[PDB]
Amino acid sequence: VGAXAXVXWXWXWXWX
Amino acid sequence: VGAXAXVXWXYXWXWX
Repeated sequence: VGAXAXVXWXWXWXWX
Repeated sequence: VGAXAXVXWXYXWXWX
């Protein structure tokens, strides 16, 4: 269902 | 900046 796996790209928010 | 890196989790949207 949909594509790839997950929701978004990476893990979190920003570049921390 | 922020937490982790990128946006959300994993890569894509769903489970293809």
